[PDB]
Order: sequence, then C-alpha cells, then structure tokens
Amino acid sequence: KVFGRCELAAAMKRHGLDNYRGYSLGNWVCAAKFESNFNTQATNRNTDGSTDYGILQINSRWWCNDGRTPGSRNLCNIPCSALLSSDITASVNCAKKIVSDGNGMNAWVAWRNRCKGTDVQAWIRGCRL
Ligand SMILES: [Cl-]
Ligand code: NA
Ligand code: NA
Repeated sequence: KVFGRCELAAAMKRHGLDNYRGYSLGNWVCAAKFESNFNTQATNRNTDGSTDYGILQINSRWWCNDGRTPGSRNLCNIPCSALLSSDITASVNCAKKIVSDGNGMNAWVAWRNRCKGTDVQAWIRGCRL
C-alpha cells in the first residue's frame, strides 16, 4: 500500500505514535517518507547483509526474522515479511520497542539525517487528525 502523507499521519496517530517517547507525529511521518516513501512493501538491503522492511524500514539485524541475516536477533518476535502488510499495526508495535530502547529515533538513519533538527510539524500541515 502507498499511503498519502495525511493518510499515514492519521494511521500513526490512531496506533499511538503521536508523542510516543516524546516524538511528535511529524517525526514519524518525516521518518516514514524518507525511509519507505510511504510504501508498506518497501524493502532495502543494508551493506551489513541485513534488510530493512516496510513503512518504517525495520532492520532484520535486531528486530525481525528474515532467515538470511546471520547473527541477527528478532527482538519484535515477528517475521520481517509480516512488516510489509497494508495494515501498519506490526510495524508500529515494533517501532515502539525500537524507540523505547535508549537511543530514541536515532535508530532510524533517515530520521537522524533528514528529520532531526528540522521543522517536522510541516509533515502534518493540512491533515485532518
Ligand atoms: Cl529521546
Ligand atoms: Na533477524
Ligand atoms: Na512542500
């Protein structure tokens, strides 16, 4: 599924990401745009041989099982393929564990490099939330 900006903002708000661990909704929407282009089916190989899955590009090195990432964990106890569904529940549940783990949203490279230290509220302008 390819979400619209305001359509995904609404989905994320309904799943409890607005202000989760202090990260306003725009942070999550900005992260999702640059991670997945709002595409639930996005997959991208990392240099380390891990892959990032879905709307929030959750990494197989630590969070999900894709059966081809040596020495990896599955801390969200989910197959990585379950993070590609049109329903964002599983990705949000996993993202809440990631962002709770001490480093906050710095876990997301695109958030650190493209959203952090920017006006992220722009990402939810015009949206019915
Ligand atoms: Cl934080
Ligand atoms: Na893994
Ligand atoms: Na613009």
